[PDB]
Amino acid sequence: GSSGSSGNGGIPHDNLVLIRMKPDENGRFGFNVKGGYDQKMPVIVSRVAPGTPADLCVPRLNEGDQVVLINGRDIAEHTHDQVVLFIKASCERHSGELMLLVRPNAVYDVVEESGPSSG
Repeated sequence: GSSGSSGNGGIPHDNLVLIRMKPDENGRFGFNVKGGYDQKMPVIVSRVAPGTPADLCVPRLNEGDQVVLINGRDIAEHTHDQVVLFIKASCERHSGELMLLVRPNAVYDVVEESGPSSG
């Protein structure tokens, strides 16, 4: 091991989930989003396909993960078109990775359904 000897940082008080992943050869991901300042609505994942750097990475980006920020940027005042482009931009610069701060969805999930016997 060499070419290192560097380490400094500090996670935010908040306890949100951070997504760590890298762009593909061409620079494309496997996770789609929807919403934005345009629709005065938050940007939440819509669909996630397999064999992608967004489904294999950890923590895996599952449906529902609402993106609060990107690489430490307020992508709230940016319309879909803008946001979509923002993420791509990262590609341009090598030094750096694709980080997405998503908030978890804590909620009890209980289901039950039984049926009698015709007889």
